[PDB]
Amino acid sequence: VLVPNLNPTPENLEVVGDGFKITSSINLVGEEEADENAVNALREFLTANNIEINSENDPNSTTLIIGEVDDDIPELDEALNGTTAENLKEEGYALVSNDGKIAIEGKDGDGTFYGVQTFKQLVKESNIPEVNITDYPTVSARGIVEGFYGTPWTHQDRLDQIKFYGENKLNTYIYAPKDDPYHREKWESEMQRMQELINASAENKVDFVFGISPGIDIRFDGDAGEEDFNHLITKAESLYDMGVRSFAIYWDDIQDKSAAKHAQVLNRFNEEFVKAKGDVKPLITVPTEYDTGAMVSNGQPRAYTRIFAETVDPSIEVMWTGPGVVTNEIPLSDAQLISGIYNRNMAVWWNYPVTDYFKGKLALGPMHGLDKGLNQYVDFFTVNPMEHAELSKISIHTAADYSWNMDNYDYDKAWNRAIDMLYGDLAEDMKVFANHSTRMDNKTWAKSGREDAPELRAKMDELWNKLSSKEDASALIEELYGEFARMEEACNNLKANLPEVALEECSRQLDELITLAQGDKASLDMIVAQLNEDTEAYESAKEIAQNKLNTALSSFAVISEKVAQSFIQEALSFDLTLINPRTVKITASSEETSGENAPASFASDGDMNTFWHSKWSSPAHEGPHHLTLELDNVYEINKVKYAPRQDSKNGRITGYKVSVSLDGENFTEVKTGTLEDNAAIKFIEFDSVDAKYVRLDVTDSVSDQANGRGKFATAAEVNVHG
Ligand SMILES: [Ca+2]
Ligand SMILES: [Ca+2]
Ligand SMILES: [Ca+2]
Repeated sequence: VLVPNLNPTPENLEVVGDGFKITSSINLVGEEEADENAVNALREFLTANNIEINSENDPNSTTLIIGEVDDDIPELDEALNGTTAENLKEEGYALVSNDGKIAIEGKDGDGTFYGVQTFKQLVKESNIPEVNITDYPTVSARGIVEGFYGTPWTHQDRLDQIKFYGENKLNTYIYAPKDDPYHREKWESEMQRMQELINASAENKVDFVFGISPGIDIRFDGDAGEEDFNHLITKAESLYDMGVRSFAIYWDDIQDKSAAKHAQVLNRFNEEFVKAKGDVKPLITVPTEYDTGAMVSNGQPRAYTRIFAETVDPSIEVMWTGPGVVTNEIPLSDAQLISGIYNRNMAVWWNYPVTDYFKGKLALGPMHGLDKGLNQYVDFFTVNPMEHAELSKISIHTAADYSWNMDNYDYDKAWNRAIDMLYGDLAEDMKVFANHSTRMDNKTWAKSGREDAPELRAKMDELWNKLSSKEDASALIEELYGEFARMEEACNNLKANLPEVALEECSRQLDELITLAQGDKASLDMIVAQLNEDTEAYESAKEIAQNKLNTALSSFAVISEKVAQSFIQEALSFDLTLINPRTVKITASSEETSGENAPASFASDGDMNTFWHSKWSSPAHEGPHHLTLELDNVYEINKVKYAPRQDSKNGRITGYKVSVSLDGENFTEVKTGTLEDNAAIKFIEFDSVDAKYVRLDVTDSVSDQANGRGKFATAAEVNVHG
């Protein structure tokens, strides 16, 4: 048997044997001395997979040994054979399965728990492979930061997430926001709701962090003043009695922008609580300026960050989002900049998959853009999730592999492992849907994540290239039709089979991708209709394709803007029939550069605003004027579009003489005529004919220059069609 899909990926793993089958009843060794929470997770796993534990010793059955380095078990070390956990760092484990004996050794209590979750992933229908493993995390504090606007998570969503973190090896969870009666507002009747969260966090080796956001109405001056300050600590002390070992004070929105007053609250709280108890974990906080753009300028730091960094105690943890609030990448250079200001290892608030800024689109991509050496300056990782809790698991899954094993991380593969595991048989169909909903961008200040459906985008671009170059795309068109049908097939089967927990969060988004897919089908119909010269079917398909986009742009759900949605819009703006540049080598009789930058290049530029002008500066070239367009390859053409200078009358072509050629030296003729004097774009139409050089000899032009008739020649755009 082979190694199943693991998460996170262990540091060291090697296939020593083939594999063995697990017996229906086994015997466990080392329950009493081992971690209590680590065995509880293992005991129920055996119950769920129909496995029982023997009361007395049995040589016929398989033996599962578990414990710590602290514990002195002669059975465990013998089953290890040259393998130890003492050489590993905190929260590390060492798993070894060989010849009906599975030994697991952790460094401490936390480490042994993560050894149990690897055993659960290796076992597939009671068939565990034979491999030796030595493993340890790259980041110490890995987890989630619940801080999204809108409707908060429910209690059953939270409890489900706690268990999900432990199995995928994550040890942090921050409460807040949002509008709890106690956190911001008024910071027995609601004791249980918070109590159940802490007890479950202890069972899954996760440090429960309590958040506080008093910024909007906190006071610094006065008695009270001290009274508010005294009334800070007691709020936390109640939770310390409930079992909370981590606390935090947030400044994410404050307005009252005084770093000396914010640090005063943090620093004295660091003395009167976390060091005063001896129980407590280090203090966590978020300054008012958290993004590098708002933090530094430009850069050495702004007025706020200078005072804040130089006041706050080095022991305190500080969170920052990156180059931006919702930014694409976090390069190591940015990490060096922020960490240099604070002179400590910073904590990260990664805003993905959080969709509180762009609620329409879902975020189902991996950890994209983060530098692989981020563990150097950062030893505290947290992500901001979506308000949709079930689907937030896919990105969090990728967060586990990044934070734990950073140097070997691969975002594309870790993404595929997230969907394969969380869905099972229904993974491949979900992959197609999630593939289109990864790139977050509100077309302004927020953008992050992996690009949507790139493979499909390259092919879409490949279609417009081969359409605008005479080339036959029958093979590519056939594949596209199938690709858009695969989208509609996957989205429907998902709708017929998803657990509501998931279905209710993405029901509108499944209907959206289908509407786009159908539009993409209707888009190819137009392209086929243009190649077959079936204008009736073209307009009929155009009727459908336009409606799908209109219903898509009206519908609340948003998905695959760049790829699936934009493909419909491109098929509507495609002429073509143009070819179209650009492409190639426009040349002219005379051009202006000295007086104004308007050379012959701007004649076939594509930009409607830019124009070409004949040489009017002294010594001026007063015609006869002519444009000569070089074609990329020979093309059949039956229409020459002329867009005259819009802003000015100077040099409008009111008389032309178009010629064609295949060598560039010997031109012929195709049409001679005049054009009505105005700013309207003229279409010169003649019979289809192959050509590699398109000439436009000007026989008449006008201008507002007294006796400037025929002295000048200006063209905003000149290009051929066929
Ligand atoms: Ca112990
Ligand atoms: Ca939409
Ligand atoms: Ca132009």
